Amino acid sequence: SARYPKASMHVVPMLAPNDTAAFRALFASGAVDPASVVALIAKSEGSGLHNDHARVFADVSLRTALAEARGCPVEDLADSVTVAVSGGSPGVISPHVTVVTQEWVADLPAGLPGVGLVVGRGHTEPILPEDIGRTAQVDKVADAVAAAMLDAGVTDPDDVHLVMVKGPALSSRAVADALSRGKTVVSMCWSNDASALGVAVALGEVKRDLVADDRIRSDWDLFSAVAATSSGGEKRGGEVLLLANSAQSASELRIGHGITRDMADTEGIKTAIRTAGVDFDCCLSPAQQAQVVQVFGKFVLPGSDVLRGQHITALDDHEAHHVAKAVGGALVVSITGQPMSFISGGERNGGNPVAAVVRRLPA
Amino acid sequence: RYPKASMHVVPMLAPNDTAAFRALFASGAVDPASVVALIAKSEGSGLHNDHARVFADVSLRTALAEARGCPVEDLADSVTVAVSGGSPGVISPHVTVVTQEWVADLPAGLPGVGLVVGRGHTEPILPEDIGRTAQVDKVADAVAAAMLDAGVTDPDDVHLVMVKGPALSSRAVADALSRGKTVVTSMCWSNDASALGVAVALGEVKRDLVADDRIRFSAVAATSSGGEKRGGEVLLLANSAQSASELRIGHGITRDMADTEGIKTAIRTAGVDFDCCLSPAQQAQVVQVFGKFVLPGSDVLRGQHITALDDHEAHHVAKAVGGALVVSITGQPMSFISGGERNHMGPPGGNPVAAVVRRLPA
Amino acid sequence: RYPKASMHVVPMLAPNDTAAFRALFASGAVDPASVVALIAKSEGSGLHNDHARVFADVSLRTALAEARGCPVEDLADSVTVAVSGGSPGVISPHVTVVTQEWVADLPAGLPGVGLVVGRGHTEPILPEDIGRTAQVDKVADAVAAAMLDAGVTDPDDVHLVMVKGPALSSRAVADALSRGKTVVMCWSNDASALGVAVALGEVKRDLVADDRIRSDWDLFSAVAATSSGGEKRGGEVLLLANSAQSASELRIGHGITRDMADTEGIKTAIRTAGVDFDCCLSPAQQAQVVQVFGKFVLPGSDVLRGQHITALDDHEAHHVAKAVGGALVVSITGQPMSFISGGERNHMGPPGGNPVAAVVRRLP
Amino acid sequence: RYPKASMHVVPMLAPNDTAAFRALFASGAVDPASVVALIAKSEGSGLHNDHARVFADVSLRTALAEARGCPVEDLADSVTVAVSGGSPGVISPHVTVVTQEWVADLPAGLPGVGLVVGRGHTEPILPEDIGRTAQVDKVADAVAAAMLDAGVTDPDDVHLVMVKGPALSSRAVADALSMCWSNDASALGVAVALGEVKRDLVADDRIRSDWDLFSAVAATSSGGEKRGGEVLLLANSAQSASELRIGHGITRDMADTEGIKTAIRTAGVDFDCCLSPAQQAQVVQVFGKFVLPGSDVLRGQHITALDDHEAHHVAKAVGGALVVSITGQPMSFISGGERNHMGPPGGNPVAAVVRRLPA
Repeated sequence: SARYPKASMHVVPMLAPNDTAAFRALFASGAVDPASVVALIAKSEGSGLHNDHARVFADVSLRTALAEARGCPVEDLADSVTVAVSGGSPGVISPHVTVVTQEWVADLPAGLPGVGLVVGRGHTEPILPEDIGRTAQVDKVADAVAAAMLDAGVTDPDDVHLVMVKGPALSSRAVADALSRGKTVVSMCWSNDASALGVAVALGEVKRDLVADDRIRSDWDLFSAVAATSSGGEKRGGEVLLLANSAQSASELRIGHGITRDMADTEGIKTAIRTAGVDFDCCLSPAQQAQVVQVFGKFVLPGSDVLRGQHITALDDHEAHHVAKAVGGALVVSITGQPMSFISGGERNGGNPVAAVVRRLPA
Repeated sequence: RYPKASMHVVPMLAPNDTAAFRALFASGAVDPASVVALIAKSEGSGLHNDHARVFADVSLRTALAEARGCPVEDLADSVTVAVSGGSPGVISPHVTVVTQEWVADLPAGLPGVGLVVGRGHTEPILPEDIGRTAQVDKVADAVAAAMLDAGVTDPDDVHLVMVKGPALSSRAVADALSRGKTVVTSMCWSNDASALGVAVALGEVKRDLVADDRIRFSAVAATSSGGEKRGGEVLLLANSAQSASELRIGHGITRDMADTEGIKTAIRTAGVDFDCCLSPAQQAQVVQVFGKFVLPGSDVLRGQHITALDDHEAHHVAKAVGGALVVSITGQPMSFISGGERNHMGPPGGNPVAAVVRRLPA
Repeated sequence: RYPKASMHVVPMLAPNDTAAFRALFASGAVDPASVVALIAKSEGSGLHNDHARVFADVSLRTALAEARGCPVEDLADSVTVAVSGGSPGVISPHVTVVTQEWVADLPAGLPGVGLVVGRGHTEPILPEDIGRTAQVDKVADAVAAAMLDAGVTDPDDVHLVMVKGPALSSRAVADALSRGKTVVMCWSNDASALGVAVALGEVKRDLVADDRIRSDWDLFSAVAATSSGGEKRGGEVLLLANSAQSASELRIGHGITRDMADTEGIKTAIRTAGVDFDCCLSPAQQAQVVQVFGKFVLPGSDVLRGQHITALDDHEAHHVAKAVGGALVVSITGQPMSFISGGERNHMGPPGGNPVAAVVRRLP
Repeated sequence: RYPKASMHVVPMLAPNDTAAFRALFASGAVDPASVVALIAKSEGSGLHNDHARVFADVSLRTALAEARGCPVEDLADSVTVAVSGGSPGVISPHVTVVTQEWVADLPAGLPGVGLVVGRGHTEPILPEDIGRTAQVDKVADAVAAAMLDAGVTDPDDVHLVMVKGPALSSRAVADALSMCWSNDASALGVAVALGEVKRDLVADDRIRSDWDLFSAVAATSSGGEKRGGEVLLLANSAQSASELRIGHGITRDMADTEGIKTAIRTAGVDFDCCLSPAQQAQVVQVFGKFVLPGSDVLRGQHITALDDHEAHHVAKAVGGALVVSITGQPMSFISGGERNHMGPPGGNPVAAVVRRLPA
């Protein structure tokens, strides 16, 4: 039966948002089966802001290339593949796409140590505009996260190391509708904040019970160590992509996580790499750097403008969003030596999630 | 007579916040008459028209003149004031106050070599000289003079050379036209000529190799330009066996945009014994880092395409990245991170970085 | 006694270029002791942390103090210094030097009404006051005081009210927390504009409450131009009006910019100030216009003449708004040294309408 | 045979919003086979790496090809697609759809002259040709060809010439080893072909330094690697069946509205200083190029427009505010922001297309 999952990740460069050359070659060479693709996680060149059309262009170009390789119309990929493009690739970040596959096999290969990577996906019930940034969004995301854990065959939340949530944002047209029906409305960071909390609820990090509309954009004590949330568009359907480990994984990869303690801290990144399975003290050898397949780091602006006792400009800077990612990228790439890293963030808030996927090889 | 150089790093919350700078003198901690340089990072764009940078300069000069009890004018040959604009990300704006006194006695038990400061001034650099061989020669002479002022003869003991030169203005280019002369094209012509001057003076580049057509390396030049002052200025940081200073300087070369080995080499050759990472005690031995993060020579990094040369905010991002690398090693946000110019100092895609670290008696 | 107000517009090549400013006094053209306001545009970002703006402020204060022969600290209550940062496109950085003296006799043959300046200061505005009803009341009182200082009783004769107020800092929040209080820039600005509206009888005071402050666009002042920052708990009001007993050789007028491409507000300002023209100004008429003070806040919607615009989404929206406002004003007056402020998000004029005021020559 | 050119201006809410564009064809209002140019403004930076601009190009081509029922590859010589990125302030992103049919009969009562469109292609422009005399010559030949395509012999009847050329990449340089230069060379090519600049005056040395050599009507851009230069030319002709006429003017400085007004006036609107609402609606489109000025002195005063880091964006913001303040129409083609051979020192070209109705 569809019994053991085998997830893989292939990281391929993009020279522009619409450069799918090396992405298409992955399928055309028979290296990867397009039907087994479950997620595309990408960095694009551009502003990274709410109206970054270059980000949308990469999304459209990647969907089109994948649909062509699968031989379907693009309109099919819509529920079957998570496509997550984070805009803004400053400094050392090389734009790319991480192609995530998963197949299920009937038998577990021999000699795979410890736990291994597994992917789960889930979808929310429709989130109405009067739900956005409020307790209904939290509950609905939490259910989709529970569903993604179930899809991955994972029951222990401690084995979940990264949860990507894509939700809807408000538009004047959605407001128009709540308004029609007699409803008030709250928008991107509300949605993002509600989603992260949903993750926390579903992973048992925050009791439910503690949730209410008035805690949502406020009580920083309530948090998920592993949520990475974004919003936009109008799709009332929330989407969850969940990366975990399981003892029964056939995958040749393992995931781990850490928490970036402040804006100059490398210990979160290192912890991610270490708990994913690389045994190292302070720095990675070249061989160990190459064990690291991908890093997914979310570099939200810090909660204060005080860093190691000193004033910094990171909250005042008009280019703050761009700088946060520039810094996060420099930190990750200085450790791993790999410019094609998933560095997202730059939203307003001091700890940030980072996850690392590393090779897990048979004995 | 023995030089004793010191450095005091103090924070600035804005370009005109000289509170903690003035306290240094008012507390008797530091003698304002011994100040030979102010090296500062200000908040702002870091571009050619960054008025916040000029504001810090003016505020720092005014505060120093007041502490010395002189008018601000009387300070203009005697102190190098170098403000680099643009303090993205982890860079905390600040001023490094550099002092030097000469003492009659060399304290006992100071290991190896020690920090020494030298300063120099060029003969006037005409607008037809900018970016051309004349600027090179004139900077080289000012660097030689700064070595002589520091009592240093060995160029291998020079670890950082800051040059401030003039840039073209429309009125300068009017003047050269007046006298029947062409101008070169501009801040970066000046900067490139200056770096080469440093190289010539340190024996890094033979002079016969210089001509206007080569002008677009020194491992240790950190050059900038602007204004109209025809007088070039040189600030030189070195070591000497006869230094009374409780500090030592070292340098390295940043190999590419993600490399930390240049920074680490700077710290290590300055005197900190470490393998890969610094302990907290060792991080606190590092008093200041002076890193220049010019954009790289190509858009290929570890075999992959990067956006750093195409980005409209490239100048700001270069410093953001450089700052992140330095501060991730030293834990000290008040670091001197300059740069963001387009890519003649350092090897190709290579950037200079210097570190000043404690040198304590036995 | 009869007020005599004047305005002299001088260029600045940088935020610390006070050359042409100092020449005004050194040439005997203007008496520095009679300066009551400096209204300036500086080069820079125009954002909350625009240090180039502060640099112009400090430079202008220092030059003025030196010309007066006082320490710079004396000019703190006696002169309004208002520097708006951000001079995109056709806007030439400059300082408008506003003077006022009072004379014992009213010259003959001055037509209609004439310019008068008034100033006021608020009682201290605590951080728990910012963006709330207390700020409104305190600004309103300072506006009433400025009218009284100008000798003006009719709000219809008031054509421009500049308010500078405090903004929140973490350190102010800390204080209000310390005393068991909550807190809440645009809040401050919105509360100030409403204060102006209250004091000019444009909005009845019963309509005011903390919940309306930033939400009910129906409450607005046609002539408020508000800003905030720093920590100075003292609000400041500079008020430009006319009066039948003015000895000034200038008159002020105002208009409302109807949308982002509209020139009729600017033209109405110029026309009601006294220039008689149908659609476009001759060169002689353009030179009658001494200064324009236009506030170009972002619009309330992204729909302009039935089409979508990017002005609310643009990361550079603040800068673009001023670029556009400046282009409109300068295309009419031909004078790049115009006071174009704004770029805040959209209580100041009607839905998305923007105030503009014009000062023009009024000759015997 | 008589040309009948038309223009339909439709909004875009995003670079990939082709909804109103597709409705034009689906409603039978416009025949997609008659489309000869798409001239568009997109939201984005307007800089060399503006991918949003490329996105609009791709989206528009794909929509048009779908409406024609061909593969997108077949539009590649038959339709000029020109997207200028950067839509600050009052500029509403949109596409001007330009059609042209040739008809057997010339309608009665069409006053004066009327709009006609011509197109041309250069021979391949090698990278060693870019910014040099070869690019000039090759562009000039393509402009002569576009005139011939439009049936126009009098350069005075040409009011707008858009040239798209290649820019350099490290990979093109590599080959020759075996942007503004390109734009400058192209403008000069236009000038040569329209008789505005004698060809003996051209040399690699004058290109981008002798400002005395200029075209009043060139609007040039570059990018990509396509060695093929493209020319789109808008003119009038006495034998036009078109219900439109084009005119042009020169913007004298950054705050000047007289160039815009001259464009509208010479295109056929009779007005003194300001347009009535009826007259504003006669103006179908304006194509204005707002290159940064040659100096930082404006009406005797210093401006920041050359020093500003956002200069390119601001120039268009200003140009757009001027155009829209006259016409009341946010969907206007405002390009530019390059550093300052499109027009006199300090001067910028602007063209206007206005209604020309039967008697």
